[PDB]
Amino acid sequence: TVFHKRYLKKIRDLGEGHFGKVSLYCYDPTNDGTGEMVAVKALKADAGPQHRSGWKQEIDILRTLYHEHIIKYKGCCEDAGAASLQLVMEYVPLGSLRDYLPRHSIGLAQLLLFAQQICEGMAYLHAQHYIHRNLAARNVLLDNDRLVKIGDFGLAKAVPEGHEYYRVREDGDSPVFWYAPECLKEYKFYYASDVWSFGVTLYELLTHCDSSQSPPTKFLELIGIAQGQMTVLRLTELLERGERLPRPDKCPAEVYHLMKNCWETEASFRPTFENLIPILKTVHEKYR
Ligand SMILES: O=C(Nc1ccnc(NC(=O)C2CC2)c1)c1c(Cl)cccc1Cl
Repeated sequence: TVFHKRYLKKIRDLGEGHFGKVSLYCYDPTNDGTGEMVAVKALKADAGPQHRSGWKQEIDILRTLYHEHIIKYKGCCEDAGAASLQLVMEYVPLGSLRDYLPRHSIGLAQLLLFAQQICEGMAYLHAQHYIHRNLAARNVLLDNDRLVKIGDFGLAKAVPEGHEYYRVREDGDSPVFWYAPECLKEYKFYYASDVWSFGVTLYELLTHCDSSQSPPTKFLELIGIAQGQMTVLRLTELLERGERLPRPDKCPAEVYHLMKNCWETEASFRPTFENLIPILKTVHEKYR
């Protein structure tokens, strides 16, 4: 599928992804303003060959994914400037849970439904042999009060069939506060590492993405802000000691224990996304 840049009318900027900026455009070939609203992700023109090969990998990944809880790929646009492809995706109207939750008080049952849907989309992703590596409330988009979709595949990687993990690089942009200890210490990302990040995302939802309760805020309160190059080492050490993010206010005790089970230090003790689906369905039913 191909979109022409001459019909793309920029409305506003939506934010910054991993490889570049996301903008909202009206794709209007008739010029009558009745065209579809689309989210367009672009690679910064100044980016090097490392970001360029990774950007092409992200497009390749999103083009192959098709799920009700995964942002819909619409096509690509020939960017004459930057000499690359612009990723055309569906506009998800309510935006990210990070932006939405602080301004709209959502009930516990609805948050658990969002958690269930995240697990459904993540179970499909893992079945396709991919790891997400950036599962956070910031990357979860809300279509309506009852539908959520996973976004930003900028860190997503293919896991070979014979392998259970992918070896990661020492990176400044890594979302360390959403990462399992095996990622921080051994630079290995397992399917089970995405489950750890889900536990963190669930914590975020239960706090209504309150910035004063965010994973960086809480972990840095424990680590301190004057630790030289040792923030990650101190994070690794507290996690190994069994320290964890606290129970969000009004989060049921059993839901917090499910969260802590996503945060097992031993990756094999964590549930898979497939195990989480029937559990979250039952928990959502109890609270609805
Ligand atoms: O792709 C993103 N956001 C989208 C996509 C589609 N539609 C929307 N919709 C809106 O932003 C609505 C609120 C105006 C946002 C996005 C950005 Cl910009 C930064 C980090 C992570 C992610 Cl996933």
